[PDB]
Parts: sequence; structure tokens; C-alpha cells
Amino acid sequence: HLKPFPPEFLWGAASAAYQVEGAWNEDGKGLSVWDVFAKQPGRTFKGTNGDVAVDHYHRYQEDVALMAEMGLKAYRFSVSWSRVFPDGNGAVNEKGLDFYDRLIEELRNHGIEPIVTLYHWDVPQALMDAYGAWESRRIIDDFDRYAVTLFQRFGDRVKYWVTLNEQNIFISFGYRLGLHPPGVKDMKRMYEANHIANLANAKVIQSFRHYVPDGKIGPSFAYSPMYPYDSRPENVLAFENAEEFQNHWWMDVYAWGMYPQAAWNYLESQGLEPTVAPGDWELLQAAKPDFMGVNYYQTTTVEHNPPDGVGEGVMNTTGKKGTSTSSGIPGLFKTVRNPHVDTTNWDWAIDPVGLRIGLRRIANRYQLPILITENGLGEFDTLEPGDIVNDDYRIDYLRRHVQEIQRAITDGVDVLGYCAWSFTDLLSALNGYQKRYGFVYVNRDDESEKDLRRIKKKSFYWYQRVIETNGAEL
Amino acid sequence: HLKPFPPEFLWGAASAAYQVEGAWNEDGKGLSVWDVFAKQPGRTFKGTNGDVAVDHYHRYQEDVALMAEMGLKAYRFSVSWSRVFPDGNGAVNEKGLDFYDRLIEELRNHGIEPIVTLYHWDVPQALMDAYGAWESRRIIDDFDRYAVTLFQRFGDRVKYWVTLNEQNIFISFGYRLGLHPPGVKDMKRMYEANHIANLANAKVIQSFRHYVPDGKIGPSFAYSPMYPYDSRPENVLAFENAEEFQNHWWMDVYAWGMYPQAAWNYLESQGLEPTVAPGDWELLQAAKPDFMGVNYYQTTTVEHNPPDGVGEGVMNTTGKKGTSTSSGIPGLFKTVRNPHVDTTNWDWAIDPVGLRIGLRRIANRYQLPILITENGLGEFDTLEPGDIVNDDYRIDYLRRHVQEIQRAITDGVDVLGYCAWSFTDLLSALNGYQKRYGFVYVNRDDESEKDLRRIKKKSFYWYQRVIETNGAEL
Ligand SMILES: O=P(O)(O)OC[C@H]1O[C@@H](O)[C@H](O)[C@@H](O)[C@H]1O
Repeated sequence: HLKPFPPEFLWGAASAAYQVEGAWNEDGKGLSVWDVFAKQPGRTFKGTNGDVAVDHYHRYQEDVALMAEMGLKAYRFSVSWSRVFPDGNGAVNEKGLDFYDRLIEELRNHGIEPIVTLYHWDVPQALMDAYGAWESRRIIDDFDRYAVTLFQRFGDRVKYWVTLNEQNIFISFGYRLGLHPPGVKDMKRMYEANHIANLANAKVIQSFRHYVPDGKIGPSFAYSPMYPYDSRPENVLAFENAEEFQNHWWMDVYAWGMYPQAAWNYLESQGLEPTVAPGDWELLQAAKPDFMGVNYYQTTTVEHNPPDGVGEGVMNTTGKKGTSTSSGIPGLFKTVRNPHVDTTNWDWAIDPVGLRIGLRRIANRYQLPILITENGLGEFDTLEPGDIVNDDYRIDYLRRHVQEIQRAITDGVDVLGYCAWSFTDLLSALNGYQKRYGFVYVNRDDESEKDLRRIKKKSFYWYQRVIETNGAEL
Repeated sequence: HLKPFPPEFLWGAASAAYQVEGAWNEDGKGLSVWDVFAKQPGRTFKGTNGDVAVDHYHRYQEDVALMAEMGLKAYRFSVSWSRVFPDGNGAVNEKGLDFYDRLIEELRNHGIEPIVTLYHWDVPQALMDAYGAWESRRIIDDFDRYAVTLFQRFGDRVKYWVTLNEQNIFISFGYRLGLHPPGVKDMKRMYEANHIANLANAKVIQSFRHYVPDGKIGPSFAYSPMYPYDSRPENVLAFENAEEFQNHWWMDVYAWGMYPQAAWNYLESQGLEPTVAPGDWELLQAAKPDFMGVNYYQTTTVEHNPPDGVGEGVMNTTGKKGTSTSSGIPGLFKTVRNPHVDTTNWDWAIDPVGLRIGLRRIANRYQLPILITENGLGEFDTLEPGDIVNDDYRIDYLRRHVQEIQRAITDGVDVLGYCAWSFTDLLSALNGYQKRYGFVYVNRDDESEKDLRRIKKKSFYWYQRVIETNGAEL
């Protein structure tokens, strides 16, 4: 006897500003770090970038009309900081705020709840130039000024807010793997920038309690739950290390204001632990979120990794299956193909039960409500003549994950909503346009913008029926 | 680089009153539930009982002398409730208090730290007769009065106190499996008596803060960390359920004062959740321990168990390897032999890495210091000519486990000490005398009581050398 989805369950879809808006230099918008980075040769798939993306900036009315047709209860989007402060921390660009005001008014006029993401990796380039952006404590008050600007302008109309989207990704990709701006490969700098982002997160949550006393706020963590390969004790210990280093390192700080101790000591032993200032722990412990935001796509299985073992592996950014290779931390753990699940063409594991496990782990460890801020299937789509897209593979993926959400709710996890990535097709920062996630196909590819026309996929009508039945009919 | 064991690490050994003392009816001692239960035919191995045990009650001076020869830093023993209150409540028996006074003086006069366990399974039969012992809230104030009596008489000389030893064992065995007093097979009653035991533990810890303000106290949990069989999502989920149901169910209450929510929901859905009265949560959440006590012998590997699957299985009280079979809870998990570790003749997993994992899990989840109150190998010993007991198998087990403790300490776990089970051979209620745990052989078996003379085993001299080098030489 499964519990039903609660009556006000937030059935949503999501996007991010750099990935969907376009209009990169219009109406006073400044450069973001992604404007600059993506135009460096070799940084993005086929040199794709967000100059135009899918032009949501100009076409938001058509897109919101499609959301209304679907019956979306919630739409999660991010605000482009460089539209609001073109130089990051100077005078406000009113035309920038006005875009998001028009967007929010469009959502509310169709009965859709806005979910505002403050930060989706696009800090203005001017802050990188002035002081290195997230690597400097100066960003704490600059991010707070920006957050409070949005809180005051939109807090009367927006109840649900996300602070940092996938801090573990934009920090580790920007400072350990060098795949995001600023392109650094330095573990000491990574953990320093990470600590500053933790403090910025806490500061803005503190501010939120003053400026939006009846709102709900949380970070959105890129959560891949770890599995041991088998019951060999060394592999279970590898799993303990992996879960703590990859997941508790972030979520313990979000929930408890404390880093986990075994991980801290391993970094201390390598001279990698971040610099801690007086007041840091007090701020991190005082900023309790209303929920843990969860971006979930796949689990990760790990096994023992000797001290001279595997480090950085090969990442699949082309969609040729089976091209990724194991990665890990020497002495702690390394990843291994999970033989009991299938994978996508980008080698992401398809593990709906892993979402139930992840939701249970967060509830069991932190007792926090969860907002699923991202989940979806990135795959090639074929436009068939007559403007038909039969993405049964995407329906099957979403269906099985939504079913496991219902089992977690029945277990006692307080799930507040589910936001599918993505509403329309959009730019994947590192994979181009052909790794599509949308309910709505956009007619363009990596070589041509074509006409950017919106075409409803079969998954569009499937999710429409999920929402109409409140998830009773999947 | 391994860290050294800290300078004041408590190198110890342990026993339990009913298993070691004898003198079951001397100096006004009342009958305990074990006095009565072990005399019923078929309850214990070959009808062995603790009428004489190894007669430590009359030979404690000899046993403490052997401790001083070995160089024990600490000795963990339990106090017999029926020696102190033959009735459970009512008049204190001064000759009962006087025995533990003489014991504690003997330990202190040889520079050995006493660790007093308040309760090891032997509630006076009178309380079982009057109101069902642990199934009644009356036991909360009666246990408290007993504990406070011990705090007042010995608080000045005893710093380390253990409240309930293996609450999960004497509750589950006594009310689910029917193998311990009172021999019940009723899960509803088990969870009621468990809840009262939780309240009793909390009340005594609160009293402890008043009466022994400079002491350290905690429960000692029988911890078998759970492993998933493999990375099949359904088997990881079985591991989440097993770890929560078998371990978090107790340790979450000890550390946070809360039951885990999914396990609670499962029990409530079966009409098995305990009765909560006003003020239960407040008391349980106020009673933070100074440490988590850990009795570790083995890990458990689990796998998926369908709704129509395995329940209770066969236990090995014989010593014939391969007799035990799988057990579990239908729909949640069932146990499976771990193909990657060896096992004893009683089918217990030999998994020293499992101890490090369990220590890491407790530190990672609760951030508590750990006192390892029990660890040992139960095996057959042969007395060879020349008073030689070559228990190399026992040395091998202990050495590997101590080595993993050192790695846990190096990882950052705060391990306060290590109490091997047991100092002398003693009585196993369900396994008899031939499953020996001691550093010191005791001359008796299940048939012949002989003279009970003490003989130092090879492992006695090994551990003497461990303590002498503070663990540098294993
Ligand atoms: O585009 P990707 O890398 O395939 O992932 C799909 C999406 O989910 C997460 O990674 C991010 O929050 C988004 O920026 C987007 O990347």
C-alpha cells in the first residue's frame, strides 16, 4: 500500500541560465566566467557556447505557455548574476532584474510556482578578474549583496529558493579537474575555494531568514550515492571513504556545519585542508536549510584502490558508449562499472533504486526534507517527419525514478517535489546540444541554430498525465 | 605513517558476573533470572549454569594477581544486581556491596583501572515476578536506585562506567528468539521492553551526571556492521535496511535520543512500535554519553529478501563449522555467508577490517569516542604437557584486530581503550565452557568440574608484551 504523493507535491522541471537563455550581451548583461571560458578553443564540445543557447531570453513567453499546457506545478530556473550586476558588485542593471520579473509574472499568471536558483556556475567575469571569484573571501559579501537584491525584489512572489547548484561540481571541476572556469588543477586551491563557497552559502541562508521569513531555502547537491563493489572488507572500506569524501564532505557541512573527521585528517595529512578563520564554524553551524536539494542522475560503485593506483580517468563527453574509465583517489577508492545496471550512451548508470537509496540515506543521516531539484535522461533524440519525437527511453527512465520516489515517501522520506531536467532541450556545458534532456525538443544542433522551434516530445504528454493524476498513473 | 596508541590507552580485559563469579547463593545473594532460567532443561548447553562458573567470587585475589602479572591497564567487570539488592528493590545487601569493594580495592592496589558494567543480563527474578522486569516502567526507578547505590559507594574510585551491556542482545534474545530470560517469542513485547530499557539507560546517565560529575559513562552495544553482498541496487537497499534495523535502531537512540524513521514506520505498519508516554523523547534526548561502548566480534553480509522469504535461521551453539543458516526479515534483508572472509568453528566471521569499518561508522555518524568493551576469539583449547596452551589462533585474531584499531586511530577515530574478552575462561550460557575466550585457561570442561586451576595461555604472554610496548609490538 504505497502512500500517495502529497497534495501540494511540487511537480516541476528545471533549467539554468547559461544553458538556456542566450542574449549573452543584451540589455546590459556583463560577461560571466562561462561566456569567456567557452570561447577558449578546446574547452567545450565542438566549441558550443551559450551566446544563443535555445534563446529562452527572447522566447520565454512561448516556453511558459508550453509549461502551462503541460500543467507544470513548479518551474526551477537560475538567475544570471551578470544580468543583475554586470561587473559583479557595482550598480544594479535594472533591465536584468526586469527580465526575471517578467518571467516570474508569466509563471504566476499561469499558476506555476517559481523555484529560483541563485547560482548556477556563472559568476561574473569581473569578480574573477578582481580577486579570483570563489577563491577569495570577498565573494561572501558580494554573493550576499546579489542574493539580498533578489530576495527583496522577488521574495513576495517566490517561496522556494536554491542557493548553490552543485557546489561539488563547479568547485571540483573548476579547481581540481580544470574542466570548468577558472580551469585550475590544484587540490589545495580546490578545498580553499570550497570552504569559501560553504561560508557564502551559510551567509545567504542567514540573510534569507531576515528578508524572506516565510520562504524555504536549501543548496542543491550533485548526489551520486556510493556502493561497494562487493562484501570484501577492503571494498566496503573503500565505500566508506568514497561516501564520506564525495558526499558527506558537502552534505555534512550543509546540514551540520561540520566537515567529516576522517576526510579532514586525510587532507590535513596532505597539507590540503582549508584555512579556517575565527567565526567560520559559528557561521556554518547557524545556517540550517529548510531542505536538502538533490540533483540525482546515477549511483557510483567503488572498490579498493592501492596507494599507487588510479587517479583521474577518462570522461565521456561525446556520447560514444563505453569510453569512460575508472577514476579515484590513490589509497582510498576508485570507481568500477556496476555490472548490475545499464548505462546511457554517456556511460551514466541507470539506477532508479539508487534514488530511493539516496533519499533514504539523507533522511536517515540528516532528518531533512528533500527537494529533488534535478533528475532526467540525457540521450540522442530523432526528429521524425511531422515533428514527432518518440523518446520512450526517456519516459522509461523518468517513470522508474518517479516510482522509486513514491517508495521512499512510503518509507517516510519527506520529499517536497520533483524537478525533471530539463523542460526544453538546452546546452550541456561540456557535451553540446545533442545530449538532450527536454520534454520539449528544440530544433537546433551543434552546427546550426536553425529556427529553434519548440516540438513537444512523447515524454511531454507522459509527464502531463503524471501531473494530472498527481503521480497515481505512471 | 600509523599513529601510536595514545599514552593512556586502556589496555583491558573483561568478564561478566554470572559468567564468572559463582557463589550464586552466598552472602545473601538473590536469585537472578539467569539462576532460574539456566536450571530449566534445554535452555543452556549441556545444562551448564553459573552455580560455580569459574568461582571468581572466591578466587578474585588470584585472578587480579594474574592481571597484575600481565600488566592490565583496565579490567571491565559487571556488578551482580541480585548481590546488591537480592529483591531488586528493597533492602541493600552490604555483603554484596562489600565484595565489589574488595574487588575494586584489589584492582586499585595493583594500578588497574576498574570499568564497572552496571547490567549484564541478570535482573533479579523478584522483579520478573513482581512486574515482568524490563516490560514495566517500574524497572526504570528500580534500576536507577541500584545504579545510584553503586555511584555513591564507588564513584570516588571508578572513572569508567558502562550502563547496559548488549541491550540489543538480551532484549532480542529474551523477547524475540526466546533464548534468554524470559524466553519470549513476541516482537511486540520485545520493542516495548526495548523502549523501557532505553528509558532506563537515559535515567541512569542523568543520575550519573549528578553523582559522578567527573566520570565517563556509556552503553555498550553489540555491533555487527552490515555489508551489502554486492552492488546490485536491491542488495545495497537491503544493507540500508539491515544497518538501520539492526544497528541504528539502538545507537541512534543512545547518541541522538531518536529512533530512525524508516524502521519506525515499518514497525508501526506492523503494529509493533513501542508505547510512547509524555516526556520519553525529552529524557532520551537529554542523556548524551561520553562514549559509545562497542562489543565487536564479526560483520554481517546481507542481500535482498522477498516478502515471502527467510525469517529466523539456525544458530551454532555446537562448535561444528557450517551448522548456522541464514536469517532475516521478509521484505527487508536476509543474511548470507561472506565469501571473502574466514570464519570460526561457531560460524562467526573473522573480519578485522570490519572493526575499523565499524569504528569509522560510529565516528562518522555520531562523532563519539569509542570504548571497545569486548573483542575476542572463542575457540577450543588443548592443555598440553607442561602447562602449555598454544592458542596461536587466538593471538592471530587479537593481533589483526588490534592492528586495525591502530589504523582507525590513525584515521581520526578516538578509541579510548580495548577490553579483550575474556581475561579467564568463563561460562558461555548458550555455548558452555569449551568455547574458551580467556588469556588464562581454567581447568574444567562441560562434564568434569575438576579443580578450576588457572593456567596462563600463550596469548597471555603475547598481550603482556602488547601492553608493555603500548601496542608498538604486535
Ligand atoms: O549537462 P550534463 O553534464 O549532461 O548534466 C545535466 C544537467 O545536470 C547537472 O549536471 C547540472 O546541474 C546541469 O548544469 C546540467 O549539467
